[PDB]
Amino acid sequence: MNTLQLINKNHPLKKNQEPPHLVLAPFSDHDVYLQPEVAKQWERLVRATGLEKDIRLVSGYRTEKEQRRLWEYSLKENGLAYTKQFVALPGCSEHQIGLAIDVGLKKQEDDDLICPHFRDSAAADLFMQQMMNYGFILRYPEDKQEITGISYEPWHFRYVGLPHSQVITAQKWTLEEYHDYLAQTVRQFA
Amino acid sequence: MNTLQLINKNHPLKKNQEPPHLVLAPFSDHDVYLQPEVAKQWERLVRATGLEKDIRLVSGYRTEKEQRRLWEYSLKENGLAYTKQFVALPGCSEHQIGLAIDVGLKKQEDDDLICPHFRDSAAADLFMQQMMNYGFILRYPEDKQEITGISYEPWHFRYVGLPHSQVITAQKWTLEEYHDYLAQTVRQFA
Ligand SMILES: [Cl-]
Ligand SMILES: [Cl-]
Ligand SMILES: [Cl-]
Ligand SMILES: [Cl-]
Ligand SMILES: [Cl-]
Ligand SMILES: [Cl-]
Ligand SMILES: [Cu+2]
Ligand SMILES: [Cu+2]
Ligand SMILES: [Mg+2]
Repeated sequence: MNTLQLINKNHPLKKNQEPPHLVLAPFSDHDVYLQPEVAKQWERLVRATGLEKDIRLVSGYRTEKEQRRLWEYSLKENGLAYTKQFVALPGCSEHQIGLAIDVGLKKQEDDDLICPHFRDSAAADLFMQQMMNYGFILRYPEDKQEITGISYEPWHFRYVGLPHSQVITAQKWTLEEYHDYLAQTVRQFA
Repeated sequence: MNTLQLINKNHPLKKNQEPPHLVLAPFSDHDVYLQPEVAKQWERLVRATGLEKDIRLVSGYRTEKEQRRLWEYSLKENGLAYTKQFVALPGCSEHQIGLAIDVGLKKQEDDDLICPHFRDSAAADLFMQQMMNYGFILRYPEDKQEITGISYEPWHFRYVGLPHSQVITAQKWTLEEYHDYLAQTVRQFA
């Protein structure tokens, strides 16, 4: 239930953690599933930006087995080096808690894993202006690979909710940096 | 492993039946999973027809929960009448065995996600002329609603493999009629 939960290579998904409730998300060519609050905020964000005809939900919730099959597919498709840069290991993906979304342009053949498209597009620029106001952050920003362990991905967004998304974005932080900031702040009251 | 398995209202998926092996399917924005054999033939089909740019893979394998979320979304958004005609009940969908695909055109706006636009195109016409040569049948043909329990779905295709797909298509049969045909045929040898 913790919308701030940190999931990466060093902090894998809890095996004792209960699977989140999921609903079918709107504005998607495929059947994408997300947590209710995330799906609702995603819909509000699209309608508020007027991007119903320009952006689409490419990916959402993925099970550990689906994340594994994705990783294996990328391995044969793009190699080990590229896969490790853009695809998280099974159990270390925030897609597995239904808080992560992959966004792509409405017109497109290839997803940004193949031939990057979303970056610096008209739809992206307007999306980047309001996304933090609806609980979303850019999960893997540019020049942050050292901290996140993942290369720059302008199409991957993470729901953390308000006002966390506004705070993180304004400081140009990552979720890792946000947790370190929170950890340090708590120790001041100790 | 039984590509001819009949799944409908009258013949629900056994709850103790193990899920099929699954791989990520191409031409699906890295989001749709299918039976390995199905994904292979799906790839060979779209490659031979040269529709890589024209058509997309909307949906494939869906768990019972995912089928439920799909049903509940449709009911809330489109109403009961619409949902009955085009959405199979949870536990009675052939998407749950990874042999069913929902195909849509990359070439059109909007969603109509439950009934993807796949009819008025020349790409659709070409698809309908070669699909049976790669193991696929049109699962819910026109004027077959009384037999299938599902309205006309030009977007939904079922993998049965060769030569079953050719036999069924040539006779313009449904999977239900095919099973009745096999049943009557076997009893001639009794
Ligand atoms: Cl699964
Ligand atoms: Cl390699
Ligand atoms: Cl860390
Ligand atoms: Cl598997
Ligand atoms: Cl009909
Ligand atoms: Cl029957
Ligand atoms: Cu992602
Ligand atoms: Cu279907
Ligand atoms: Mg799934």
